[PDB]
Amino acid sequence: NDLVQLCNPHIAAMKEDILYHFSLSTSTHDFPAMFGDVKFVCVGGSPSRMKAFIKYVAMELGFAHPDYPNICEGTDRYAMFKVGPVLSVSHGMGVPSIAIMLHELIKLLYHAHCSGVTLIRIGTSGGIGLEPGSVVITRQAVDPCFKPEFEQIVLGKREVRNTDLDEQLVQELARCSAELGEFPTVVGNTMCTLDFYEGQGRLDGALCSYTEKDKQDYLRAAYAAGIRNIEMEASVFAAMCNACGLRAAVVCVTLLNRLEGDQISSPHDVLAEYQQRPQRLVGQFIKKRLM
Amino acid sequence: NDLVQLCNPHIAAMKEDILYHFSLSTSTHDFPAMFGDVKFVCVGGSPSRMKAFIKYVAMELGFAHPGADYPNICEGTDRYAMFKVGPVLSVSHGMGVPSIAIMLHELIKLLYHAHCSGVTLIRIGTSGGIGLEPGSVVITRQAVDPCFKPEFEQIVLGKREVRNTDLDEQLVQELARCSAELGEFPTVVGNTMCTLDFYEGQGRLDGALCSYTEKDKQDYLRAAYAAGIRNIEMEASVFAAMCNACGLRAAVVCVTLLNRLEGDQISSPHDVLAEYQQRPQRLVGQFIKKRLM
Repeated sequence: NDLVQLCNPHIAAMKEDILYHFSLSTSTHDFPAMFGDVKFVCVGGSPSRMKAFIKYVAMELGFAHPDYPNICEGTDRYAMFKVGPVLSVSHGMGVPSIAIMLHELIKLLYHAHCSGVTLIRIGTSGGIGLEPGSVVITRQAVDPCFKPEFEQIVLGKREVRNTDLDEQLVQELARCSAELGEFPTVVGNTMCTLDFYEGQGRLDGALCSYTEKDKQDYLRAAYAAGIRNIEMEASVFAAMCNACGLRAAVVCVTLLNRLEGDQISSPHDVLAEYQQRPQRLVGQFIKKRLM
Repeated sequence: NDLVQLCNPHIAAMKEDILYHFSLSTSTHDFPAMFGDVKFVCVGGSPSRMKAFIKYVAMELGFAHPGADYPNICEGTDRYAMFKVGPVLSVSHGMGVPSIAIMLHELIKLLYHAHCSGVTLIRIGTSGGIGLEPGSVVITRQAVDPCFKPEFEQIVLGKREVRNTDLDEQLVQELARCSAELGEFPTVVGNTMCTLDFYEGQGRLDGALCSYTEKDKQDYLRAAYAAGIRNIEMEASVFAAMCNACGLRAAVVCVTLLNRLEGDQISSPHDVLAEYQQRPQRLVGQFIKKRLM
């Protein structure tokens, strides 16, 4: 139940902190009033996924009523929705987009004096050695060399941050999923890549110097190292939350088993079912925490 | 007038090639018919920047008719929008290396399937300037990493690979000559620093995490300037790397919105910024206009 803190002393010295991509500012908005009661922050790539998540949990939590306005301006690159102690924010695609969102979200939570906060990324992913539809709760977000580190250059120098997710939080999410009994859920590592076509070893980019055999040997090697899925935003998320001492999780459903090739052969109705599994799990986590 | 080629033997061997993010397919769309005559490919961050571009060039090339519209040709994720008038194709790539890399893979395949030849690729955008008056345009000689090296590093199969990020030298000179012809705004050729990350990657002081000071930042930016860098943005490196890999002639033309050094405040009024926004578009349109003369 600790207050959210920053790793940037400059913020406290600023007369006004503008959150450029949310169209929010400390001089135009009252952060404690707007967000002080936030305890749960769920993030994911698309505005439509995150609006559906907020409607879903509104219903599940008994806040629903027979609406959910974007807190950001329609013109902003991120969307944001709130019901009760739950905040939902989209982060767009790729490491650079999520990082910007996270910088501004973390400052928001700080300005609002939030406490005892939990952050969880939900989304889809390519599985390795699991049946399609399996949910992975990420233990470590790992780089394409299987290391639990995320690197960035600050002023021309490399800085490396650990990408472990919160350990007690992964166990709790595992117990939550057991309680549901609706779909397979495993604890595994998640490989996060900067590039989709060559970075995930696909064979259908404009540039490919390797073969299906090469790709397999790499995927099998990843599996042997504890990796069960692949996506493109987990590493920064884990690294930044770790830096700021925030309790964070990643919960992604697999859409295919890449060991069987890159074809997504599940029928539309099945996929629509798979897509909502991260959201069901997170809603049960939130439900249980509130009870 | 060479045919656009791929560096992936798998594509030709496919019965069907789906561009997943554009939501376009060789089996559902007639690529040659749609794009076969494209000679100029301009790319940039947002659909709005790229729609304004296609409108501008349609008018300059004489294609414009009141009041028809240039509809979006992409059918997939809204990050990527696509407009086409005559030999000019305009495509948005979204923000950051991962988003633009995806676009470039699918766009290069598109040009291949359409059997385009003699193509020129040019990225337009805004950027942070170093040592230049706001509103200056920088034609990028080399895209350069945060250590000032003309390299783009990518991980393949767990293996680090490095690719050169020089842009086409005769192209930068032609663009420089085109800008002198306009006589509208200051244009310099220099290097462009591409950063993966915004808040820490560009050494800003206003993120959630910052270990350095304004003195540290300014010393870094002065070093960048000494190394030939005049602007900073977030996509130039992969663009140059991927074009070089497929042997495509490419350029990057960005306007600066501020002189960084002076700090990170953007002091230009709204009116002035709106004008700065159009500068890359104007230079590129004049370039295409002259090429087609």
